Amino acid sequence: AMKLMEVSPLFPCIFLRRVNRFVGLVRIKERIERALITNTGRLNEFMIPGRIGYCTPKAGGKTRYILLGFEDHGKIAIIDTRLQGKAFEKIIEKELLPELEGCRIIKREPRVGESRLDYLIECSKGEIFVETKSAVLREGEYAMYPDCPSVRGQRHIKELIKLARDGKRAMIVFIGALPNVSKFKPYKKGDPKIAELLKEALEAGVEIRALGLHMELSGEIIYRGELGVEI
DNA sequence: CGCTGTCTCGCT
DNA sequence: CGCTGTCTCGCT
DNA sequence: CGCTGTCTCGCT
Repeated sequence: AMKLMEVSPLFPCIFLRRVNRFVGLVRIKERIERALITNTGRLNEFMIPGRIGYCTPKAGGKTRYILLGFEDHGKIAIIDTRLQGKAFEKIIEKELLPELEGCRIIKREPRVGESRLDYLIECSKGEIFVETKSAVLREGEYAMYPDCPSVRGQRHIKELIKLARDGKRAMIVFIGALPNVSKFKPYKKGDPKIAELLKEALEAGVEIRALGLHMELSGEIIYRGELGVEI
C-alpha cells in the first residue's frame, strides 16, 4: 500500500449513458455534462445508468470532463487507461516493482512489426519491451482480461511472442485497477485466442506480471502490490 | 459503443 | 461511420 | 527552424 500520486480535483457523478465509445453523459451538481472515456472495452459491468462515477475537469476539446473510474467496494475502480499508464510510470520511476528495481522509460509507443507496443524500458542488464493491459473485469478475487474480443490485443501478444522466441526480452503487465483483488487470470469467454496466446507467450519466456491498484475518494491512487498471476 | 430497423432464441 | 485526443507521414 | 497546404499513422 504505497501512495503513487493524486488526482485533483475529483468529482462524484451519476452515470447516465454512453453517447459513443469515447463519450459518456454524467450528472455533476444538477448539470448534465459530457465526459471523455479512454478505454475501448465494453465495461458493461460499470456503464449502467445510475452508478456513481468519478470525473475530473479539463480545458478545451469536445468534452469538459474525463470519466476516470467508478465506485467499487467503498473505493474506486480506475477505468481510464491513460491514468493507469501514469500510475504504471510512477511505479517504474519509484522502483516499487521487484522485476524492475532500477530501470527507465526510453520510448513510448515504440514500433514493432506493423504494430506499436506500449513501452521500451532500459534496465541495467539490457533492453526490455513492456506492454500493459487493463484488467478491470472482476470475478470474485480475480481481476481479468479481456471483456470482449480484441483483435488488436491478439497481434500485440504475437509481437511479444515473435520478440521473445527471437532472443528479445518481452513483458506484459496487467493493470488490476480494482480494489479487493489479489489474483489475475484471463477471461476465456472474452477472447478465446488471447487465453491460448497467453500460454504460448508465457512458454516462450515472455514475462507476465499483474499489479493491484485502486483510487480513494480523496483522489489518491494506491498501489497494493503484485497480483498472483494464473495464466 | 451506439448507431436504425427488423428479425431471431429458450424457458417461464 | 463517427465518435476523443493526441499522435505520425512525404512532398511542396 | 518555421515556413504553406494537404495528406498520412496507431492507439484510446
